[PDB]
Amino acid sequence: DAEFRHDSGYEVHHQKLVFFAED
Ligand SMILES: [Cu+2]
Repeated sequence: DAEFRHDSGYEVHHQKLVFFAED
């Protein structure tokens, strides 16, 4: 996501924590 821990570009692609991407 863009909010929980890192970055901006995606509601998925959660590379900082990898486990949740619930879109
Ligand atoms: Cu993310």
